[PDB]
Amino acid sequence: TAAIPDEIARQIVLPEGHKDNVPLFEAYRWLRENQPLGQARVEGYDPLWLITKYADLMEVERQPQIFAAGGGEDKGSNNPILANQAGDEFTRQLLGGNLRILDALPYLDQPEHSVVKDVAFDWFRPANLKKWEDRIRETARASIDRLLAGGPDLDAVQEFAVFFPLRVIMSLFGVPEEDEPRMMALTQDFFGVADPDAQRDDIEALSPDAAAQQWAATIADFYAYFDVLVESRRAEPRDDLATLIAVAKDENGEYFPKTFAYGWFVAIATAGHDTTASTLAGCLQSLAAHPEVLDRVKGDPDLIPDLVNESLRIVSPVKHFTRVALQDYEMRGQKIKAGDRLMLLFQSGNRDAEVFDRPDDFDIDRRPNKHIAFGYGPHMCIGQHLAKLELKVMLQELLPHLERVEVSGEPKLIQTNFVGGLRKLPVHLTFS
Ligand code: HEM
Ligand SMILES: Cc1ccc(Cl)cc1
Repeated sequence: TAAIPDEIARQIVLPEGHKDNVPLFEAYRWLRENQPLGQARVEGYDPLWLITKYADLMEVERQPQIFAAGGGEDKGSNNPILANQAGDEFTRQLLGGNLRILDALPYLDQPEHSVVKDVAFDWFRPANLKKWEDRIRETARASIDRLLAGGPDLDAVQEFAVFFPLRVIMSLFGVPEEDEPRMMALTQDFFGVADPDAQRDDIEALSPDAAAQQWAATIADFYAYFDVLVESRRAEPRDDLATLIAVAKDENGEYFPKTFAYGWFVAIATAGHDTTASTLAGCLQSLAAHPEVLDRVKGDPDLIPDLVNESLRIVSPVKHFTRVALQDYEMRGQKIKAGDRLMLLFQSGNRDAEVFDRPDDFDIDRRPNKHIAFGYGPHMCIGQHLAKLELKVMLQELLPHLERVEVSGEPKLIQTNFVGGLRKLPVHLTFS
């Protein structure tokens, strides 16, 4: 019944707790082993049930009529992306009483979620992505040509991994190549709201609501950019993903409001590349630690999808979304009360020893690989098949050219409790 101990709670709730993976994963492990379903009561945050167990993540996510993302019929009464209390107060001041700062899928509950998701559901199915595989492969091969030309010593993140997924999504999306640097900068602002090295110059960095102010400022910049793109594609439809979203109409023949397009565009322009970049960089870091795995996958390229799956499980770059209980609910001997918030810890589910043998080991021979890096339930990642295709294609093209990865300097993570992973991985590569 007791609250989670304060230092374990702070490790997971506070963005600074995520600066180093070792203490963070040890806190997730302490909970799974000693307090798998407890309430974190961190000063400055709402109380949060920390959902650390794989089975519990599925139990919550498969019951959206009980555990809402956006607050159910009181739309925007829950923030699906954990802000501190001061930050939610800033957003309620800006929006006028609620937290629905994007019309993107994470903010929506059924049935609205279902209607909006159906705009793009088919586009993102694996069979409908096959038509992009050759373009993706040409993009990978161009990126690998630049890697070979630049020599063996680089930051495998900022000087390699970041560019391929960004170019892929901007090409599919229809954003011109010259706009990639702006999209990259706004993505760093968006996922860096609590990172000391990613602060915007136009917000008060030290204010209690700084992250929320940065989130809002970044969204306003994306809206200004995507307003021009929506109007452009409505006036002159093209055969690109921007057009599918920009021209989408509801069951009465009316365009969805423009902010629904903007919400798709924010999600695709941020999570659509950053997560894949993180997983690719994390894969390279794991091949440096486990050179026998690199040798084995160069020996059998059909192991590449297994390597992608184990990279996704280990890196798990999307750390959480929040839910709110719409009714009291008993789980694992605990009484969740109506109105209580939950934090879904996908990275912790991915280390649950009840599901994975030697869960901290990098083991590509987990078949099936039961990871939950894409979440579960109706909100399960829409982009998962595009991410798996891009990582497969890049590894098919890159690994033949790599004999060895060495980490030659200190890795750096984004300091975030939300969408994290490496921002720097200094390497020495041995090529062929
Ligand atoms: C390695 C790559 C990725 C990982 C690990 C990842 C992970 C996730 C996770 C854990 C969620 C939350 C699921 C839940 O609430 O149960 C999610 C949601 C989402 N992701 Fe992905 N993602 C990746 C790639 C992508 C890509 C490539 C796109 C788009 C092109 C994308 C778009 C989205 C969107 C729109 C949502 C919200 C879905 C909803 O709330 O219904 N993601 N992702
Ligand atoms: C993973 C993720 C999906 C959608 C948004 Cl808006 C942000 C992050």
